[PDB]
Amino acid sequence: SIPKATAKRLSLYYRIFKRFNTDGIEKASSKQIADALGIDSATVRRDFSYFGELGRRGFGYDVKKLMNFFAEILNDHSTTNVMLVGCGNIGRALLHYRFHDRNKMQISMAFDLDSNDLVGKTTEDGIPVYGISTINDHLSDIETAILTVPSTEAQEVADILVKAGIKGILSFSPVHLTLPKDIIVQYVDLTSELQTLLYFMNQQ
Amino acid sequence: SIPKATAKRLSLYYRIFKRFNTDGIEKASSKQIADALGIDSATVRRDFSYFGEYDVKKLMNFFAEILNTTNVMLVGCGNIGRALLHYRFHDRNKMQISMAFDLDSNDLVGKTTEDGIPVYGISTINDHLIDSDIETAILTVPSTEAQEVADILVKAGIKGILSFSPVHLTLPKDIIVQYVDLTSELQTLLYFMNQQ
Ligand SMILES: NC(=O)c1ccc[n+]([C@@H]2O[C@H](COP(=O)([O-])OP(=O)(O)OC[C@H]3O[C@@H](n4cnc5c(N)ncnc54)[C@H](O)[C@@H]3O)[C@@H](O)[C@H]2O)c1
Repeated sequence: SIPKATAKRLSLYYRIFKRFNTDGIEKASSKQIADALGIDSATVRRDFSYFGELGRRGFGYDVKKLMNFFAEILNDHSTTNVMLVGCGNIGRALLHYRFHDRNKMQISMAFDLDSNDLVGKTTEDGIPVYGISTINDHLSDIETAILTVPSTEAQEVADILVKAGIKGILSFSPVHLTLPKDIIVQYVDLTSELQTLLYFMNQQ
Repeated sequence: SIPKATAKRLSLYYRIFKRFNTDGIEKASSKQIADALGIDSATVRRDFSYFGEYDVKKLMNFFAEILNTTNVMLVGCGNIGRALLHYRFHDRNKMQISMAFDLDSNDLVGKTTEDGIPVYGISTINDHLIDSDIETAILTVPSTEAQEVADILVKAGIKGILSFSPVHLTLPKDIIVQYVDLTSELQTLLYFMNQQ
């Protein structure tokens, strides 16, 4: 039963193991993993204690097998249909992207405000685009949403989606949402990421 | 003297105290904050030890103070890249993309975006940098090119890279790299939903 903070690191560990794997490294020390990741080697070690037999020795981690252990935790769900809400910019890009088959996830419908051009039309990639008005009637097994609408619509729209039965939200809107307890929300705030980057550069 | 892990959370606290200060809220709890971010209520308390002091207007100033004239370079004008060239980063815009780069052979090179962002050929990055305040790069090239282009950025004197490729960049220890990896961000959402 992995701890939350450990789980947030899964995809970081996948990334670093992939690259070791690409470079021909069979075996890695927790020190090497820490140094590449820029975290405390003792954190690598408490994390890896949760990753079964492959991680239970503080050293000589098998790079091929753990790379795969990580990919397979992160793909351990059935095929998930996802809706996109906000076919603006950053949404325009996600709207066209087709996730690798292994990921067992796809954007199967898109939404924008009814004055938008794309409503009614359909993408050359295959995805129909409906008005945020048609949201409630247009649900289905979809539980998961990507949200890319402007700061000022964010909360309003998430509330529509939550009321419509959405349990998970990947939000790009740079505003903090307040939603029922049981609703999962994961944020990618671009401005906050640049601010963090810029703060570490300014530590010199 | 902030620890690395408290520092990662700084810009997350700023966005919450902005939100309280619009709702008109005067003070907030280690409780309220931990809830908002889905981190231990404790872990907040210990972060906040390093802030000397919870009044919202004051702390929203402390985080604005600590986080705040920044021009950014964008490298790789494809799907994502062209999306970010139209993306606004700030209210009173403290953060901007001033120029962009793609392969010299790309149709977009030698053009200026509708918002006045010039686009140059990657071969010229040294010229355009030996004069500029630019220390920061957003990297939006195919995964297969990300390392190699990151090596060119660092050579040209870039100190920070926000990368959108899901590929680990091995760069000198002084370079700060931050990842926005959209596929794995969605998998991570998926992971938490299937736990809860
Ligand atoms: N499109 C999405 O919704 C999305 C989703 C998940 C991951 N990503 C990742 O983000 C990255 C960007 O993705 P994308 O789909 O926009 O890529 P893309 O192929 O559409 O665009 C890449 C751009 O890089 C330019 N380029 C190639 N080599 C260069 C170099 N040497 N110097 C300067 N420019 C160069 C190309 O001409 C092109 O304009 C990729 O790693 C991709 O896997 C994107």
